[PDB]
Amino acid sequence: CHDTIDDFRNQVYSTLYSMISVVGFFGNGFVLYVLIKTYHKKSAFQVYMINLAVADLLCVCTLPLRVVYYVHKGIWLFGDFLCRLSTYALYVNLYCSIFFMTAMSFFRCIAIVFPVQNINLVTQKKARFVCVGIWIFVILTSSPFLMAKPQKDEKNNTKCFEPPQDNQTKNHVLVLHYVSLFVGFIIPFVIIIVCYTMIILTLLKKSMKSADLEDNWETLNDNLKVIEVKDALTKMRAAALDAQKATPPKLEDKSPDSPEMKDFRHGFDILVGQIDDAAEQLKTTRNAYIQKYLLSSHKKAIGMIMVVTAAFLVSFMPYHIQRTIHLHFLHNETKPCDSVLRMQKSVVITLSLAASNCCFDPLLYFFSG
Ligand SMILES: COc1cc(C(=O)NS(=O)(=O)c2ccccc2C)ccc1Cc1cn(C)c2ccc(NC(=O)OC3CCCC3)cc12
Ligand SMILES: CCCCCCCC/C=C\CCCCCCCC(=O)O
Ligand SMILES: CCCCCCCC/C=C\CCCCCCCC(=O)O
Ligand code: NA
Repeated sequence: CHDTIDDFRNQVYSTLYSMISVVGFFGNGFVLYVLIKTYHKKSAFQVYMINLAVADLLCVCTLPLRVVYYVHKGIWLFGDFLCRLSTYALYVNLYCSIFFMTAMSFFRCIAIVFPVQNINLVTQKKARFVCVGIWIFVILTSSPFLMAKPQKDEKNNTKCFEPPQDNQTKNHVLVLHYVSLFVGFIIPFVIIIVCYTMIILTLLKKSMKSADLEDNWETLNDNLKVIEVKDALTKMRAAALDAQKATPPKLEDKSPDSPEMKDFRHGFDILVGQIDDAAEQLKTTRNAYIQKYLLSSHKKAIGMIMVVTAAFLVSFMPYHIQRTIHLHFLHNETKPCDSVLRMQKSVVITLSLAASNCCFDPLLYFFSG
């Protein structure tokens, strides 16, 4: 037994931070470029996207300093201020990203679940105020990391990013860990679980209703081919009334009494009259009063669900489980080297995974933008 982790720590950190810095800087730099140079009006999603991009760039610009530290066999050479600023920067990026993803999911939920006054309840103006609130809250609550005591080794060398290794146990660090775990990870994660449950159930209801509208449109076209005659008519009439009751995907957000909805409902009314009269005359109505009405908002919601869920399971969750395990391990009487090694290797991996959160945000823009 010895400090066998020291070479592993410096090898894995140098590789992963170097990779996260390059992928993170170019990915979010590109996303920021594309969003800044926008001509069409900014969405609530775009407000959250710009803020995620900035929170990611703020942190990727500090990661090259972490790289220089581990390349130097754990010797800090930039002073106290830059050590406290590099530590603070990671926690600010991590908790800002958790809050922006939560706020984005919450907004998209109210948009999907409640399309009546959705465009007035979940506005770009509202997104801007929430983000400011998120920045102030995170910047203030994370400040103790800026006013922490400097770390020095046996040989009086300046250290940075040191974990409570062994017997460095404190009860109020454990109380701060729990408030942070609940407010900063468990409450945001529960809101996402609930919101995503509501979106998925809503998406099934709308997907099944659009299959019936696709089924009535299929029967109208099929019985038209059955003519080229009393049986085909009795079948098209029951379906044309059924299709009239259904709402098309194109006019899903608009009101039921809207003049856009009235036109589609009247189109089936003119077609029902032509059906009772009876083939090339009713084929004209289905190509002028109903062809236009018979969804992307559904694809952007699925894209968001997949990237954000992965970001929570892969990046945010292992760090928060490991921090709970680690802090309690310090309070335990017995500490063998075979357990202290596997604990320290996990700190290296779960922190690298937490820092890799900036790599998920360009993917959120491709799949949900
Ligand atoms: C980020 O808070 C920690 C981080 C660590 C930590 O990560 N330590 S580690 O060695 O690097 C590591 C890495 C990977 C796995 C395991 C470990 C131990 C340990 C304890 C803590 C808890 C903690 C100790 N004080 C003195 C604090 C002061 C203020 C805050 N406010 C905070 O959080 O507010 C955010 C949530 C709401 C908004 C922002 C927390 C703390
Ligand atoms: C700021 C108030 C917000 C309240 C939400 C936070 C929820 C925290 C609730 C329970 C966590 C239990 C805290 C007990 C401390 C255990 C650490 C110890 O002393 O060993
Ligand atoms: C609606 C989204 C669908 C995805 C499912 C998300 C829910 C997953 C939540 C928690 C998974 C927790 C698993 C943690 C295992 C590690 C525990 C351990 O062995 O110590
Ligand atoms: Na992020």
